[PDB]
Amino acid sequence: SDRRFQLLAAAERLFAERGFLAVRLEDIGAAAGVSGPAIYRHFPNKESLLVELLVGVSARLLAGARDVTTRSANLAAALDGLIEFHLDFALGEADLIRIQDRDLAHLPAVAERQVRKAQRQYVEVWVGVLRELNPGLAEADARLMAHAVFGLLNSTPHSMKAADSKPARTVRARAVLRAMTVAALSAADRCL
Amino acid sequence: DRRFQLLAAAERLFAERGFLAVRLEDIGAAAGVSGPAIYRHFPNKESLLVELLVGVSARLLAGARDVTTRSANLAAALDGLIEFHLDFALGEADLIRIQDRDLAHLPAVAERQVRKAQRQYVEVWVGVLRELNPGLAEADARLMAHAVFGLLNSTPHSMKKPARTVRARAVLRAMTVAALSAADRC
Repeated sequence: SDRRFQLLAAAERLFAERGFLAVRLEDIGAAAGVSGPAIYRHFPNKESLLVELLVGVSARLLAGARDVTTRSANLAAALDGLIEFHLDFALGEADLIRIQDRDLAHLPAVAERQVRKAQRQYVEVWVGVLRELNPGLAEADARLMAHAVFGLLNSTPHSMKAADSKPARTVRARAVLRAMTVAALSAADRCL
Repeated sequence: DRRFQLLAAAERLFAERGFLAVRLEDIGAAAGVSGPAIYRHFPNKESLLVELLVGVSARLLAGARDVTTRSANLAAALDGLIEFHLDFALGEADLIRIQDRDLAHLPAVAERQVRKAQRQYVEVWVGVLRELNPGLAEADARLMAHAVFGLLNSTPHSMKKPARTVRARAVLRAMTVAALSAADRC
């Protein structure tokens, strides 16, 4: 059964810690508790794991952002939902942030284009909601604000190690990052 | 001066294509230096990456120290550190991309030097934030500093014009100052 899930979770942890190039498929097997030849029943190579991890996360973030905006009762609730969604992602998946930043170039060209397309469309969901909320907002300003918020929230791999896996650390980090994000978007809004 | 032309080409190409995909001859080509002439200046790609990253990490730390040296009080020191990092993020998007993506491609000795200078840069910010707010835990001050670097270092994604620079400076400064005030009151 979900030996497939155990291999993906090990690949995610090891790619984040050591980087894609330094990690061997059998290291992923080892960490998952899958014997060397058993690994190749699930994945042919390292590249196939990286493709699944990054094509996966980028498509799911885009789908999640669309779901948030679809289910939102008004535009203010849509922006609040997008902030809460990205916050949960940054605190819960710091490993996938680190990998998608540092190892995008190791994807096959087709997978790289898929990931960059899903990233661009995720940004467009935020830009669309920001401009609808602030009819004065230029495209270029909305893009600057959205990228600034992703930069703020996606800092979690630098700030959050094994240490802050305590639930009290997670909720404190979440509250501080949410307050920073909401204040940053308010200041941008009153400056344009 | 050919040494600077090779470094500037290496910076542009490493940012665009990533360290591994770039050849020394490509750097030579872009700089307008013939193949064998390159090796009078740099023995390999690695030596260019070392100079780029040892350089930027030492200059950021020295600039942060200069800001805290010249400041009459801690409020002025934080304002100065924000202005300094903003100038860096708007002027040096290529070095941000490289330092993020390609640190692991340094020789071990250079990697330790760059990670030490990065850690000491973060410690200048953390030191100022904790002196300003003695109630701030180490972990919270580190979270706030990395959040500000993430906000400011978003410039490669948002900035392909002088008019773009002026506008981005005003918006990113307002976002950063408001973010650090909200963190403090939380």
